[PDB]
Amino acid sequence: ATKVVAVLKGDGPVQGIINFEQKESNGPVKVWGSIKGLTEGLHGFHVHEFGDNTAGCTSAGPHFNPLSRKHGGPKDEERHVGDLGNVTADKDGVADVSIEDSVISLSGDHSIIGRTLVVHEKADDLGKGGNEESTKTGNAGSRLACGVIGIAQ
Amino acid sequence: ATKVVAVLKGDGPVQGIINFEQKESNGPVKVWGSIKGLTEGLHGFHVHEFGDNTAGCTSAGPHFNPLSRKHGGPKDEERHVGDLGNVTADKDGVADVSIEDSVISLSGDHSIIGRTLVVHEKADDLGKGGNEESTKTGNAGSRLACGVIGIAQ
Ligand SMILES: [Cu+]
Ligand SMILES: [Cu+]
Ligand SMILES: [Zn+2]
Ligand SMILES: [Zn+2]
Repeated sequence: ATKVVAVLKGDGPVQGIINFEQKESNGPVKVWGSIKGLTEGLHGFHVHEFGDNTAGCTSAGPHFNPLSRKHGGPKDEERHVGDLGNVTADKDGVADVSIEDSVISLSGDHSIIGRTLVVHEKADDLGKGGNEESTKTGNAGSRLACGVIGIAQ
Repeated sequence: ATKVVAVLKGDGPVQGIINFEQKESNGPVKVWGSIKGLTEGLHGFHVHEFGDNTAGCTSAGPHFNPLSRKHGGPKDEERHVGDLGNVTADKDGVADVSIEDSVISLSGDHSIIGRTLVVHEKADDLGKGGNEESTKTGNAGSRLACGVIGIAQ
Protein backbone atom coordinates (compact mmCIF):
# COMPACT_ATOMS: atom_id res chain seq x y z
CA ALA A 1 0.00 0.00 0.00
CA THR A 2 0.96 3.65 -0.38
CA LYS A 3 -1.49 5.08 2.13
CA VAL A 4 -2.39 4.07 5.69
CA VAL A 5 -4.29 5.64 8.59
CA ALA A 6 -4.60 5.40 12.36
CA VAL A 7 -7.62 6.52 14.35
CA LEU A 8 -6.49 7.45 17.86
CA LYS A 9 -8.84 6.79 20.77
CA GLY A 10 -8.40 6.33 24.50
CA ASP A 11 -10.09 6.25 27.90
CA GLY A 12 -10.15 10.03 27.94
CA PRO A 13 -11.01 13.01 25.65
CA VAL A 14 -7.94 12.53 23.45
CA GLN A 15 -8.80 11.58 19.88
CA GLY A 16 -7.62 12.15 16.32
CA ILE A 17 -6.96 10.80 12.84
CA ILE A 18 -3.43 10.52 11.45
CA ASN A 19 -2.61 9.82 7.82
CA PHE A 20 0.56 8.31 6.36
CA GLU A 21 1.51 8.29 2.67
CA GLN A 22 4.59 6.90 0.94
CA LYS A 23 4.67 7.16 -2.87
CA GLU A 24 7.95 5.27 -3.36
CA SER A 25 9.08 1.93 -1.89
CA ASN A 26 12.19 3.58 -0.47
CA GLY A 27 10.84 7.12 -0.41
CA PRO A 28 9.93 9.33 2.58
CA VAL A 29 6.71 9.05 4.57
CA LYS A 30 4.39 12.03 4.96
CA VAL A 31 2.43 12.14 8.21
CA TRP A 32 -0.46 14.56 8.78
CA GLY A 33 -3.63 14.94 10.80
CA SER A 34 -5.01 16.40 13.99
CA ILE A 35 -5.51 15.39 17.61
CA LYS A 36 -7.82 17.01 20.15
CA GLY A 37 -8.55 16.75 23.85
CA LEU A 38 -4.88 17.28 24.68
CA THR A 39 -3.49 19.62 27.32
CA GLU A 40 -1.69 22.63 25.86
CA GLY A 41 1.96 21.79 25.22
CA LEU A 42 4.15 18.97 23.89
CA HIS A 43 3.23 15.27 23.76
CA GLY A 44 5.30 12.21 22.85
CA PHE A 45 4.39 10.66 19.48
CA HIS A 46 5.58 7.21 18.33
CA VAL A 47 4.83 3.98 16.56
CA HIS A 48 4.82 1.13 19.07
CA GLU A 49 5.71 -2.46 18.24
CA PHE A 50 2.36 -4.20 18.58
CA GLY A 51 -0.93 -3.50 16.88
CA ASP A 52 -2.59 -5.16 19.87
CA ASN A 53 -5.44 -3.27 21.50
CA THR A 54 -6.61 -6.11 23.76
CA ALA A 55 -5.77 -3.95 26.79
CA GLY A 56 -6.10 -0.30 25.82
CA CYS A 57 -2.84 1.30 24.67
CA THR A 58 -0.66 -0.56 27.14
CA SER A 59 -0.80 -3.74 25.04
CA ALA A 60 0.86 -1.90 22.13
CA GLY A 61 4.18 -2.74 23.78
CA PRO A 62 7.42 -0.71 23.53
CA HIS A 63 8.47 1.66 20.78
CA PHE A 64 8.77 -0.09 17.40
CA ASN A 65 12.48 -0.95 17.36
CA PRO A 66 13.44 -3.71 14.85
CA LEU A 67 17.04 -2.51 14.66
CA SER A 68 17.51 -2.67 18.44
CA ARG A 69 18.70 0.94 18.82
CA LYS A 70 18.29 3.39 21.70
CA HIS A 71 15.45 5.92 21.86
CA GLY A 72 15.99 9.26 20.16
CA GLY A 73 14.44 12.20 18.33
CA PRO A 74 13.31 11.70 14.72
CA LYS A 75 16.41 13.57 13.52
CA ASP A 76 18.93 11.62 15.61
CA GLU A 77 21.06 8.98 13.88
CA GLU A 78 20.47 6.69 16.86
CA ARG A 79 16.73 6.08 17.37
CA HIS A 80 13.91 3.56 17.29
CA VAL A 81 12.21 3.19 13.90
CA GLY A 82 9.02 4.41 15.58
CA ASP A 83 10.35 7.60 17.18
CA LEU A 84 8.42 10.54 15.76
CA GLY A 85 9.22 13.08 18.48
CA ASN A 86 6.57 15.42 19.82
CA VAL A 87 3.34 17.01 18.59
CA THR A 88 2.11 20.34 20.00
CA ALA A 89 -1.36 21.26 21.23
CA ASP A 90 -2.66 24.82 21.31
CA LYS A 91 -4.67 26.44 24.11
CA ASP A 92 -7.81 24.60 22.98
CA GLY A 93 -6.19 21.15 23.15
CA VAL A 94 -5.56 20.70 19.44
CA ALA A 95 -2.31 19.58 17.84
CA ASP A 96 -1.84 19.80 14.10
CA VAL A 97 0.50 17.14 12.80
CA SER A 98 2.63 17.60 9.69
CA ILE A 99 5.68 15.32 9.65
CA GLU A 100 7.94 13.80 7.00
CA ASP A 101 10.06 10.85 8.12
CA SER A 102 12.62 8.71 6.30
CA VAL A 103 12.96 5.95 8.88
CA ILE A 104 9.41 4.63 9.16
CA SER A 105 8.07 2.93 6.00
CA LEU A 106 5.04 1.09 4.64
CA SER A 107 7.00 -1.97 3.52
CA GLY A 108 9.92 -4.13 4.62
CA ASP A 109 11.56 -4.29 8.05
CA HIS A 110 10.66 -0.70 8.87
CA SER A 111 7.02 -1.29 7.96
CA ILE A 112 4.60 0.25 10.46
CA ILE A 113 1.56 -1.42 8.93
CA GLY A 114 -0.36 -3.29 11.60
CA ARG A 115 1.46 -1.56 14.44
CA THR A 116 0.20 1.14 16.82
CA LEU A 117 0.48 4.93 16.77
CA VAL A 118 0.48 6.35 20.30
CA VAL A 119 0.20 9.88 21.72
CA HIS A 120 1.45 10.45 25.29
CA GLU A 121 0.42 12.63 28.23
CA LYS A 122 3.79 14.38 28.58
CA ALA A 123 6.60 15.56 26.30
CA ASP A 124 9.29 13.31 24.82
CA ASP A 125 12.84 14.30 25.90
CA LEU A 126 14.25 12.87 22.67
CA GLY A 127 16.54 10.51 24.58
CA LYS A 128 18.88 13.21 25.90
CA GLY A 129 17.86 12.79 29.53
CA GLY A 130 20.37 11.98 32.25
CA ASN A 131 18.73 8.66 32.99
CA GLU A 132 18.31 5.27 31.38
CA GLU A 133 14.55 5.67 31.03
CA SER A 134 15.14 8.57 28.63
CA THR A 135 16.93 6.15 26.32
CA LYS A 136 13.96 3.82 26.31
CA THR A 137 10.80 5.93 26.34
CA GLY A 138 11.90 9.54 26.45
CA ASN A 139 9.95 9.92 29.72
CA ALA A 140 6.81 10.91 27.78
CA GLY A 141 4.57 9.23 30.35
CA SER A 142 1.25 7.47 29.90
CA ARG A 143 -0.51 6.73 26.64
CA LEU A 144 -3.62 8.88 26.22
CA ALA A 145 -4.76 7.65 22.82
CA CYS A 146 -3.67 5.08 20.23
CA GLY A 147 -4.79 3.33 17.08
CA VAL A 148 -3.71 0.45 14.87
CA ILE A 149 -2.13 1.57 11.61
CA GLY A 150 -4.25 0.19 8.77
CA ILE A 151 -4.32 0.22 4.98
CA ALA A 152 -6.42 3.11 3.70
CA GLN A 153 -6.06 2.81 -0.06
CA ALA B 1 5.07 -11.69 11.66
CA THR B 2 3.51 -15.02 12.62
CA LYS B 3 0.89 -13.69 15.04
CA VAL B 4 -1.69 -10.94 14.61
CA VAL B 5 -4.84 -9.97 16.48
CA ALA B 6 -8.05 -8.03 15.99
CA VAL B 7 -10.17 -6.40 18.68
CA LEU B 8 -13.79 -6.25 17.51
CA LYS B 9 -15.79 -3.21 18.66
CA GLY B 10 -19.00 -1.66 17.39
CA ASP B 11 -21.78 0.77 18.31
CA GLY B 12 -23.67 -2.10 19.93
CA PRO B 13 -23.01 -4.93 22.46
CA VAL B 14 -21.04 -7.04 19.96
CA GLN B 15 -17.38 -7.26 20.99
CA GLY B 16 -14.54 -9.76 20.97
CA ILE B 17 -10.93 -10.69 20.27
CA ILE B 18 -9.71 -12.86 17.40
CA ASN B 19 -6.19 -14.24 17.07
CA PHE B 20 -4.46 -15.31 13.88
CA GLU B 21 -1.30 -17.39 13.73
CA GLN B 22 0.72 -18.54 10.73
CA LYS B 23 3.67 -20.73 11.75
CA GLU B 24 5.14 -21.28 8.31
CA SER B 25 5.89 -18.66 5.67
CA ASN B 26 3.08 -19.65 3.31
CA GLY B 27 1.31 -22.23 5.43
CA PRO B 28 -2.24 -22.17 6.87
CA VAL B 29 -3.47 -19.58 9.35
CA LYS B 30 -5.01 -20.64 12.62
CA VAL B 31 -7.85 -18.29 13.55
CA TRP B 32 -9.39 -18.41 17.01
CA GLY B 33 -10.92 -16.28 19.72
CA SER B 34 -14.34 -15.42 21.08
CA ILE B 35 -17.17 -13.00 20.29
CA LYS B 36 -20.12 -12.10 22.52
CA GLY B 37 -23.34 -10.12 22.30
CA LEU B 38 -24.45 -11.77 19.06
CA THR B 39 -27.85 -13.32 18.39
CA GLU B 40 -27.96 -17.11 18.29
CA GLY B 41 -26.99 -18.51 14.90
CA LEU B 42 -24.67 -17.94 11.95
CA HIS B 43 -22.93 -14.61 11.34
CA GLY B 44 -20.92 -13.39 8.35
CA PHE B 45 -17.18 -13.32 9.11
CA HIS B 46 -14.75 -11.76 6.64
CA VAL B 47 -11.56 -9.79 6.24
CA HIS B 48 -12.35 -6.51 4.52
CA GLU B 49 -9.95 -4.52 2.35
CA PHE B 50 -9.09 -1.41 4.35
CA GLY B 51 -7.95 -1.04 7.94
CA ASP B 52 -9.66 2.33 7.78
CA ASN B 53 -11.71 3.05 10.91
CA THR B 54 -12.36 6.73 10.13
CA ALA B 55 -16.09 6.01 9.69
CA GLY B 56 -16.52 3.07 12.02
CA CYS B 57 -16.82 -0.27 10.24
CA THR B 58 -18.18 1.21 7.01
CA SER B 59 -14.79 2.64 5.99
CA ALA B 60 -13.37 -0.89 5.98
CA GLY B 61 -14.61 -1.11 2.41
CA PRO B 62 -15.53 -4.40 0.68
CA HIS B 63 -14.29 -7.93 1.25
CA PHE B 64 -10.53 -8.29 0.70
CA ASN B 65 -10.40 -9.45 -2.95
CA PRO B 66 -6.93 -9.20 -4.60
CA LEU B 67 -7.65 -11.92 -7.18
CA SER B 68 -10.93 -10.27 -8.19
CA ARG B 69 -13.04 -13.42 -7.78
CA LYS B 70 -16.67 -13.68 -6.67
CA HIS B 71 -17.94 -14.12 -3.11
CA GLY B 72 -18.23 -17.61 -1.68
CA GLY B 73 -17.59 -19.88 1.26
CA PRO B 74 -14.13 -20.56 2.74
CA LYS B 75 -13.98 -24.07 1.21
CA ASP B 76 -14.77 -22.79 -2.29
CA GLU B 77 -12.14 -22.42 -4.99
CA GLU B 78 -14.03 -19.32 -6.15
CA ARG B 79 -14.08 -16.87 -3.25
CA HIS B 80 -12.62 -13.65 -1.87
CA VAL B 81 -9.34 -13.99 -0.01
CA GLY B 82 -11.19 -12.51 2.94
CA ASP B 83 -14.14 -14.90 2.85
CA LEU B 84 -14.01 -16.81 6.13
CA GLY B 85 -17.62 -17.98 6.06
CA ASN B 86 -19.71 -17.82 9.23
CA VAL B 87 -19.11 -17.98 12.96
CA THR B 88 -21.74 -19.60 15.18
CA ALA B 89 -23.05 -17.96 18.34
CA ASP B 90 -24.49 -20.32 20.97
CA LYS B 91 -27.80 -19.94 22.80
CA ASP B 92 -26.10 -17.30 24.95
CA GLY B 93 -24.89 -15.35 21.94
CA VAL B 94 -21.24 -16.29 22.30
CA ALA B 95 -19.35 -17.49 19.25
CA ASP B 96 -16.23 -19.50 19.94
CA VAL B 97 -14.24 -19.16 16.76
CA SER B 98 -11.81 -21.88 15.76
CA ILE B 99 -10.83 -22.48 12.15
CA GLU B 100 -7.87 -22.84 9.85
CA ASP B 101 -7.57 -21.26 6.42
CA SER B 102 -4.85 -21.38 3.79
CA VAL B 103 -6.06 -18.64 1.46
CA ILE B 104 -5.56 -15.68 3.79
CA SER B 105 -1.97 -14.98 4.81
CA LEU B 106 0.09 -12.83 7.17
CA SER B 107 2.57 -12.03 4.39
CA GLY B 108 2.71 -11.42 0.65
CA ASP B 109 -0.06 -10.12 -1.61
CA HIS B 110 -2.65 -12.12 0.38
CA SER B 111 -1.53 -10.56 3.68
CA ILE B 112 -4.34 -9.39 5.95
CA ILE B 113 -2.15 -7.32 8.27
CA GLY B 114 -3.46 -3.76 8.49
CA ARG B 115 -6.83 -4.80 7.06
CA THR B 116 -10.16 -5.21 8.93
CA LEU B 117 -11.94 -8.21 10.40
CA VAL B 118 -15.73 -7.84 10.41
CA VAL B 119 -18.58 -9.71 12.11
CA HIS B 120 -22.01 -9.34 10.50
CA GLU B 121 -25.68 -9.11 11.56
CA LYS B 122 -26.86 -11.94 9.35
CA ALA B 123 -25.47 -15.22 7.98
CA ASP B 124 -23.26 -15.31 4.88
CA ASP B 125 -25.09 -17.36 2.23
CA LEU B 126 -21.71 -18.39 0.83
CA GLY B 127 -22.82 -17.20 -2.60
CA LYS B 128 -25.70 -19.65 -2.91
CA GLY B 129 -28.45 -17.08 -2.53
CA GLY B 130 -31.00 -16.50 -5.27
CA ASN B 131 -29.97 -12.93 -6.04
CA GLU B 132 -27.09 -10.82 -7.35
CA GLU B 133 -25.96 -9.56 -3.94
CA SER B 134 -25.17 -13.13 -2.89
CA THR B 135 -22.09 -13.33 -5.12
CA LYS B 136 -21.03 -9.87 -3.91
CA THR B 137 -21.38 -9.89 -0.13
CA GLY B 138 -23.19 -13.13 0.65
CA ASN B 139 -26.03 -10.96 1.99
CA ALA B 140 -24.41 -10.99 5.46
CA GLY B 141 -25.85 -7.55 6.17
CA SER B 142 -24.76 -4.83 8.57
CA ARG B 143 -21.39 -4.74 10.27
CA LEU B 144 -21.90 -5.22 14.01
CA ALA B 145 -18.26 -5.05 15.04
CA CYS B 146 -14.84 -4.73 13.46
CA GLY B 147 -11.19 -4.16 14.24
CA VAL B 148 -7.98 -3.50 12.34
CA ILE B 149 -5.74 -6.58 12.15
CA GLY B 150 -2.50 -5.84 13.94
CA ILE B 151 0.79 -7.46 14.83
CA ALA B 152 0.75 -9.33 18.13
CA GLN B 153 3.53 -10.50 20.43
CU1 LIG C 1 4.97 6.11 22.54
CU1 LIG D 1 -17.79 -8.80 5.92
ZN1 LIG E 1 11.70 5.42 21.09
ZN1 LIG F 1 -16.67 -12.12 -0.03
